[PDB]
Amino acid sequence: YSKRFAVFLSEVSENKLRQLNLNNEWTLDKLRQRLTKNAQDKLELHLFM
Amino acid sequence: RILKPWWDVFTDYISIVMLMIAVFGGTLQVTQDKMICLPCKWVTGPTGIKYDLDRHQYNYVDAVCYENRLHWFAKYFPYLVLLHTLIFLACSNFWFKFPRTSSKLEHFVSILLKCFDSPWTTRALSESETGVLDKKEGEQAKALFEKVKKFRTHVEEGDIVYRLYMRQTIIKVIKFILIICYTVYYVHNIKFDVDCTVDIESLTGYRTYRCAHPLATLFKILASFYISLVIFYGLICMYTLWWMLRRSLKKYSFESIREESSYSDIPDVKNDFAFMLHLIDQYDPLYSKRFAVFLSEVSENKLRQLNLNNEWTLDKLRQRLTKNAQDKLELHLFMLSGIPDTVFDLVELEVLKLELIPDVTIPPSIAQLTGLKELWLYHTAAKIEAPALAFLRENLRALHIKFTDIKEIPLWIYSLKTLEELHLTGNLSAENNRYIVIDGLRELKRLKVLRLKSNLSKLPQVVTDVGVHLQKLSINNEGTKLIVLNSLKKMANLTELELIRCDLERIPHSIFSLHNLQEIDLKDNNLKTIEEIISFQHLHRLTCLKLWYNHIAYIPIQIGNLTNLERLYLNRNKIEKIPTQLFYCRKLRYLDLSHNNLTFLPADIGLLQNLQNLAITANRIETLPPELFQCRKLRALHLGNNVLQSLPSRVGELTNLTQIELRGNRLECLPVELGECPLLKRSGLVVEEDLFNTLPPEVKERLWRAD
Repeated sequence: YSKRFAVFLSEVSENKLRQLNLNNEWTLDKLRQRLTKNAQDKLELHLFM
Repeated sequence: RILKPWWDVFTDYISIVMLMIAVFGGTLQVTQDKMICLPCKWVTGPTGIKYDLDRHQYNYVDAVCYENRLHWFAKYFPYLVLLHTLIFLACSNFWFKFPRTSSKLEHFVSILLKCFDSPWTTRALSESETGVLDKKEGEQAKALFEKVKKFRTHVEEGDIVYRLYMRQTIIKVIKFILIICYTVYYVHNIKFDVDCTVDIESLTGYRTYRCAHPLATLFKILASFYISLVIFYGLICMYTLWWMLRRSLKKYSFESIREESSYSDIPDVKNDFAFMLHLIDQYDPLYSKRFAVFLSEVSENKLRQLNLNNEWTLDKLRQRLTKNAQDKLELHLFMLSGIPDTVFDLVELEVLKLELIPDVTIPPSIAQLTGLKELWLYHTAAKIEAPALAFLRENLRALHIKFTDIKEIPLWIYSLKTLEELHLTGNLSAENNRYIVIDGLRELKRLKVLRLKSNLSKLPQVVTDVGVHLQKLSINNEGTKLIVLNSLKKMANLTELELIRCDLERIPHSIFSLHNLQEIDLKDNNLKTIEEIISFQHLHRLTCLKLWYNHIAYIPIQIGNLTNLERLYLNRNKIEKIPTQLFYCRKLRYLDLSHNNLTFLPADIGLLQNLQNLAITANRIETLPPELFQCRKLRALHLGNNVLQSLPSRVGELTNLTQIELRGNRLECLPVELGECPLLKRSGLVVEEDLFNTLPPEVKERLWRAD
C-alpha cells in the first residue's frame, strides 16, 4: 500500500501519464489526416498550443 | 450533522456516562437498599444483650425510620441525576432539532457536502490557461451556484442560530451552577449511621433507634464522582463561553474569507453567515477554503464561460456561416458573455461581427482562422493582452468600432500595421477627447479608407491629414460647419469624399487640387446654386456626382462640361427645369431625376446613348418624348409617381429593357406594344390586374410562359 502511494507520487510517472494521454489521443490516423501540404509534407503543431 | 465541535462531543460522552451512573444507582437503590434499626436503650464476662422484640417489629421500625427520619436527597439521588441529565440531553438535542434553524442547517450541509464534492473546484482551485471539461458538472455547478445564492437569500447573516445557540449555552451554564450549589450543600447530609427517634413507643416501647444505612458510603463515593464529572463537564462549557466572548463575532470569519482570499489569489469574495462558518472554522479551515473558492464570482464567471465554450456547437455556427458578401458571423446584437472556442475551429469565416460582448480578451488560437480579415468589434472592450496581436498584425485589414465611447477604445489593439479601413462611428469627442484618440493610429501607415461617422465633430483632427495613404474619407453625421482648408488638399490621394448629413451651405473651394477625386458624396446639405464646374473641370477624374438631398432649384449651364461623368444623382432637391446641356455628358449611364418637380423631357435625352437606367419617379411628367428609342442601352425604365398616360411602340425598340416602373399614373391604355418584349419580364410597379387582364398571349404567354 505504501508502494502504491509513492509510485503515484512520482513526477516521471504522471509525466508519462499526460504524455500517454497525448499518445492515445493523438493517433496515427490523426497525422494521416495531417500529412501533405503546400510545398511539401508538412506537419502542424503550428498554432495548436 | 458532523459539524459539531469537540466540546459537544465531550458533552455527548460525559452525558451517556452520567445517565449510566443514574441507571446504576436507580437499579441498586431499588433492589438492595434497606435500613437496619435497633433501639438505643440506656440513653461469663461478656454476654449478649437481649431485646423482647420481634422480626415483625424490626421490619416495622425499619419502614418507619426509613420513610421518616432519612434525607430525601439520599432517597432520590438517582432520580435527580436521571431527570437532571435528561435536561442536558434536551439542551443539545433540542437545540439541534429546533425546526426552522434545523432546516437552515440541513440545507446548509447539503450545499456544503456538494461544495466539498465538486471536482471543478478541485480544478479551479488547482489553478492565460486552457482546459476543456465535460457537460453536466457545468450544470451541477450552475444550479449548485444558484442554490448557493438561494442560501444567500434565505439567511442574510441570520441571528436565530447565534441567539438560539447563545440561549441554550447560557441556560446550560446557569443550570450547572445551580445544581453544583445544592448538591455540594447536600453531600454531607448523606450519613452512614443515623439516629432515629419516632412515635412508636406505644407499639414497640422504645424512643430512640440507632439505625445503620448500609449503602450511604456507595452513594457518597459515586455522588462525589458525579459532581466531579459535572464540574469537568460545565467547566468545558465555560470554555465555550470564553471563546464566545473572547474571539467570536458576526463577520470575523468573513475577514478570514477575504484575508484568506487575498492570501488565496482570488481576492473579491462575498459572504454568508459567519458563526455557523466559525464552527466549521473550528472543524477545519480547509473546508472553509473549499467554500470561499467556490463562492467567488470570477471563478463561476470562468465556469459559465466554459459552459458557453462547450454549449456553442459546430452545427450552430455552421448554420450561421454565409452572409451578405462573404462568410460573416454574428455575436452581433446577441449579448453573449463570451466568445465560443469553436469559433476558431472553422476557418471558413471571413468577417466577424461582435456587437455586445464583455470579452476583454480573445484566445491566442484565433489565428487558426486564416480567412478572417474583416472584424466588427462594436459595443465591446476587447483589450486582449496576448501575443495574438502579432498574429493579427499580419492578418487583417478592416476594423469596426461603432457606438464606442471615449474610454472604451482599446488602445494596444491599434498597433497592427496591416489595417486598411477603419470605422469610427460614435466618437463623441471634444478637443480634449480628440487627443484620447491617441496618435498611435499614425503608425498604421496602410490606412486607406477612414470612417469618422456619427459623432459630434465640427473640425477634423490635425492628426487626420498626416495620412496621405488615405483614399476614401467620410466625416459624416456631424454638426459640420468649418473645414480647415490645408488639411483637405494635403491628402491628395483622396479619390472619394463623403459629406453625409453636414451643415454645408456651400462647398470648400480648395476641392480643385484633389485631382485623384472620382466620387463625391454630398447627401443632406443646404445647397442652393453651386460652385462652378470650372472647379470641377479641374477635377479631371470626376465620374461620380452625388447630389442627394439639397434644396438647389436650378442647375447652371456648365453641366455640359463633365464628359467623364457617368453617374448623376439629382435626388430630392427643388429642380424644376431640365438644363439642355445634359446631352454633352454622353458617358452618362445613370440619370437620377427623382424627387423633383419635372414637366417634360427635352431632346437631350436621345443623345445619351450610354444611358442604361433612368429614374424619373416623384415628378409631374405626363407624356414621354419619342426620344425613348435612342436610349437603346436602357434596362430600367424607372417611370414612377407621375401623371403619365401611355406608351408608344418605342417600348419594343429596347432590346435590354428588363424592368418598367409606373408608380401612380393614368396607365389607362395598357398598350399592346409591351408584347414585343424581347428580354423584359418585370414591369415592376406597373403590375396590376388591369395590365394582367389586357394582352392575354403577350403578357400571359410571353411573361407567364417566360416565368
